[PDB]
Amino acid sequence: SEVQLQASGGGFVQPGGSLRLSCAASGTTYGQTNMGWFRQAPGKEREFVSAISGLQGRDLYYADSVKGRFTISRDNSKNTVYLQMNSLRAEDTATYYCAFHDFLRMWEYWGQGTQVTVSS
Amino acid sequence: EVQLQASGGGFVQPGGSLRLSCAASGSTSRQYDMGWFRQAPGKEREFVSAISSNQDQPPYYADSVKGRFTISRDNSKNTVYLQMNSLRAEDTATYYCAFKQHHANGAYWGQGTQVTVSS
Ligand SMILES: C=C(C)[C@@H]1CCC(C)=C[C@H]1c1c(O)cc(CCCCC)cc1O
Repeated sequence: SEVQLQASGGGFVQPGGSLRLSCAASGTTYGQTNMGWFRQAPGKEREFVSAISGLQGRDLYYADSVKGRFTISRDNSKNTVYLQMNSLRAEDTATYYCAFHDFLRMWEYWGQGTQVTVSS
Repeated sequence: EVQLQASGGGFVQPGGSLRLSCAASGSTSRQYDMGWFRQAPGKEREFVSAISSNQDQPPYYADSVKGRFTISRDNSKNTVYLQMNSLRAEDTATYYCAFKQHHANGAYWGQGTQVTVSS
């Protein structure tokens, strides 16, 4: 019928801090594993942070602004994907949303947004 | 309601080039993604490329087309272009344009365009 995304993570850190987000897809996913995160910074257009597809992590995508600092990964034991956010910067402050890209339904499911605040 | 109109596509010899275009009209906000999917016989819709109205955002290419396809936007016209170079027989498929505002969960699905590369 519908997909459900259970997200975890978020917090308040200082510049250079580190946080991990997680997202677990369930429901009638039909085995699709097209996952990612987008963020919504105050006053900006949404920015798709990272995407991954397949059990083997093809079509790996990172926004330029997070390359080298963010890593998306899967642990297939859980159908859980993770976003490791290292060396966080002030401009990373945003609401972060896990996304599930449904290419049967042509539908982007969103997790519950989670605030990440990076400030001195 | 959003409506999509595609153009381009057809038959090419291997190593040849094609240009697809897709123009979104209507309720399209200014904040949206557009891109291309392709579907070969007996296969699912496969992601090809996408581009955002956010120009801090670099375009996204599937591994299977990186280096050969180039997506670009005419914000003027709410129209995106896919420059498909060095086409191989494996690129043969119905290619579909797709559109999704940034605020929406449901994408709009465009009308398919045959791309056949052969011999
Ligand atoms: C309209 C496109 C391309 C599709 C349509 C179908 C679905 C389920 C989602 C859309 C989509 C994005 O909306 C955004 C991305 C990632 C970022 C792209 C550009 C940086 C992938 C992505 O499949």
